[PDB]
Amino acid sequence: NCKPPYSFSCLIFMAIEDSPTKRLPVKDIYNWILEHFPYFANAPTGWKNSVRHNLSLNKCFKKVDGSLWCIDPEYRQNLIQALKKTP
Amino acid sequence: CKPPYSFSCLIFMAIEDSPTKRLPVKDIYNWILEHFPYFANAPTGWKNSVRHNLSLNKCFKKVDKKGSLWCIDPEYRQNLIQALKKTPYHP
DNA sequence: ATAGCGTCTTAGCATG
DNA sequence: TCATGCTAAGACGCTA
Ligand SMILES: [Mg+2]
Ligand SMILES: [Mg+2]
Repeated sequence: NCKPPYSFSCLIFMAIEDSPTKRLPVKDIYNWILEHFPYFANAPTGWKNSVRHNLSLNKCFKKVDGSLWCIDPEYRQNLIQALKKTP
Repeated sequence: CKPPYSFSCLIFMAIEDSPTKRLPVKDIYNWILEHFPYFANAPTGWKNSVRHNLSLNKCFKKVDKKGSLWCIDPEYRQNLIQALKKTPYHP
């Protein structure tokens, strides 16, 4: 139960990159976060809301053509480096 | 890249250009978009930096009338003027 | 979606 | 040389 130094942008990024189809709906993004980080079981209930806000307004996440989310090809490398610059 | 005006200068020029010297945050977006077309297709984070500058800077006071109106604190105004006449351009 | 305030990094300058 | 502090600035994120 560590504290993840990554933002919710990097947690969503790693969950989608670990999927077989490189895409996930908002449900499995929750389940991937709880598994690899049991920290969010003791966190306040609003943690699921903050990842939807990031999923919706971040330039790095788009929907494919309960829909499915994926990584945007333009700002993809912005996320790989955002995970190398995390404190 | 970014226009040569700082976010504090962009907010100051938008409020002073209004008849009541008071604006909500949505109207500040509309003034900057029409006077600077770069932000129409810019990354969406620029609106976040606008609201961040309003809450952080002491020279921007919150006033009441759904958000709230924003104005320029009078006792911090001519300090902001001299800072903007000393460095009028900041890319 | 919006509005308020936040975290993080960077930079020049500055003091120990 | 170094560390530490100050100040403004902004890209980007969180919460209600
Ligand atoms: Mg999005
Ligand atoms: Mg203020």
